[PDB]
Amino acid sequence: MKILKLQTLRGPNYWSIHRHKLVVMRLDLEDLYEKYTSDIPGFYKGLTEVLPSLVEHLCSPGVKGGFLTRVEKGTLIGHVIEHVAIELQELAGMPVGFGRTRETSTTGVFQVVIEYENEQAGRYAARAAVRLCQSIVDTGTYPATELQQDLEDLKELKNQASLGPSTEAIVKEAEARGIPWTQLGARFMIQFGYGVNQKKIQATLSNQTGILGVELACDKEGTKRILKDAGVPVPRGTVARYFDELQDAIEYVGGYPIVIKPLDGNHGRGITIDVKNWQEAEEAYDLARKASKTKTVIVERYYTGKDHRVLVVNGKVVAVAERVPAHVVGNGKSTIAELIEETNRDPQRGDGHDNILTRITVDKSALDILGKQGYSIDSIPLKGKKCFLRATANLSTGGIAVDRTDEIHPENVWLLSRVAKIIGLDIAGIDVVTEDISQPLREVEGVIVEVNAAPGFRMHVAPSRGLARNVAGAVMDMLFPGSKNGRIPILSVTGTNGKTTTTRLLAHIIKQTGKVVGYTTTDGTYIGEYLAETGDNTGPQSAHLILSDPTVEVAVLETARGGILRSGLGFSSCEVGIVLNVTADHLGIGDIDTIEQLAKLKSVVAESVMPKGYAVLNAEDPLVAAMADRVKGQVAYFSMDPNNELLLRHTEAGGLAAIYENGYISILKGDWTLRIEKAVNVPITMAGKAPFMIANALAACLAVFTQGVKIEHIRKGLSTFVA
Repeated sequence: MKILKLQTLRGPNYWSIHRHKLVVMRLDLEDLYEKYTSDIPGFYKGLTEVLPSLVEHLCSPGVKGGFLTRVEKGTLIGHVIEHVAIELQELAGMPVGFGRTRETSTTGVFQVVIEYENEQAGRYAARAAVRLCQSIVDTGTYPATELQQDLEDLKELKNQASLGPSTEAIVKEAEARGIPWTQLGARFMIQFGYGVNQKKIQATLSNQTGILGVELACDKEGTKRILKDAGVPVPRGTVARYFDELQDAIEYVGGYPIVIKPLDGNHGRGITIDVKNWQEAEEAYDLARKASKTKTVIVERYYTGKDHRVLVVNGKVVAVAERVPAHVVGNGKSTIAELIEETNRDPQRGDGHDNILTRITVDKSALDILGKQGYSIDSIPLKGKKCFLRATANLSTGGIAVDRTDEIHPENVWLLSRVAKIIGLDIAGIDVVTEDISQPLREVEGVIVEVNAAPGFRMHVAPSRGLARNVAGAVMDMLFPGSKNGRIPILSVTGTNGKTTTTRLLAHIIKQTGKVVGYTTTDGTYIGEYLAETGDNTGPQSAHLILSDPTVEVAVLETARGGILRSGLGFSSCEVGIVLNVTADHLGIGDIDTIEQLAKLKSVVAESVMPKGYAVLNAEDPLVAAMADRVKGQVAYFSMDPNNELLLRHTEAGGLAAIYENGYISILKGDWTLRIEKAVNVPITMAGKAPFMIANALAACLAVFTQGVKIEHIRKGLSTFVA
């Protein structure tokens, strides 16, 4: 066994369409080229004992265990290799359901294509499958330790190339609406859309979020002072530097209880929670002063009440959640000694920061807090009341969320929207403390605690009590207001002979309209008028360069067969797909040895056309004209012979064709003929002496006309263009 070549495909390709992520492997069968699995004794048992899960494989027979029967009857090792690769990357929790195997031109090389979900994980699984099969055929079995090592390595690879849960939520919401998304390589940023309609998000911060708002939100004193000047109720407090002044400060705040905090401190350095007398206040002040970097301390009035987390998107309240501190209830007439195991049976509990329900950590601080809480380990709750384990009221600690979105006063909604607009944050998370959220914050003693610029919404998606809110939908609506996507006009030109001239002519014609056109061809990648890249390829790299520019409005791409074979198309769909001709002038490259294979390879551009798009095909070539079916969207024929039966039949029922009838480049829109040029005033045609350029001119004119460009613009562009 030897791995000859391992390539990855990310878009539509020769092998399949709508299965964008694939891996192709050229496998060398030096000795087992014609060696059936049933021909070698006692490896069926080894395969079925090393991987029993293959019993789940429903093969071509369509019956449970059909692949095992296929192995029993004797089958080429490529099929079992792809199956064990599928199962081996399935054991890591990665669902894949596509795989193919074919024979190459030479007798000793097979081509195996495997569906993958992660690029590195897929490549690792493909590399490991052949090693496992070779070890099995060499020794009769595979060690379990190596299998476990490979599985844990796959799990690590899957975990490594994973995004934060907010990012998958937003990406899934975007994919549900058919909006393209790509991953930038700078700072885990995700870009939605193409050209001038693109947006960028990191986790929840958009390109519209301001520096000033984010910086102000991080400054607690600054935001408190700003909110106080706008009439927003904020917790009362006062700064002090001398001991004797503390008493006076107690007069201003209103008495007890109070909260002690230092002026300059991050992540709550040296801050107390609740003090209700003189000695504890004195010791807390001393501790804060010893922790404070400037000897000065703010004392503020302690506000009691239920705390809520409100999410504001685009100035509108999306979800309201009430936090309850981590607690236990003795409603089952049981103490903590049994509830510890009772809670562990809930599947929601887990480690990490992805699940809202975390394991109850019985730490020394928590144990001390519950000891001073006023209850014991075996003390039954009185009247059936919740007994808390901590006072931080955090979901990561193990708190409980309650949905309160519906029962909120309209005045509170208005106030929170005003606060979010005042701070200057498109997406914000506000912490409120109030006795009741169904009443205005004036009657009750409610205050605004703090504002967060980049909040997580995992708490609102899974409230655990109440209705879930579609935060990702609201964010996606904010990014793209209407029923619009970040798509720009795309024209993909493919063919054997005249791709470059057609692409340049299309770019020149569209340039007549006041639009910035980005086009890639063999010569180089151009953005409008100025050259962007000299030594470029016609593969997905140039397409990504074109589509990521914030000034490109229309993209014109020359798509060669090398890019499709190596990495596939760089886009999911195109508005216009032009196929010029297919001639077997050069063959033998890759697995393309027959003109039917070349036609199938070139058919990817035509097949990857959205239902509202157009496929511009040559009616003269039978192979190109055979692509009329299996194509979504309208089909437009261009032909140098005005007497083509297929073109006339298509025009009689429908239209949108282009012909060269009497020294004229004419467009048939059904029963009407529109003449463009005299075919001798076009410089590239050389007074009609070159018949090959007329086909390219016809294709370009038809493609431009399908997009709604006026006739005079086409005439002006065709008359001026030079080679």
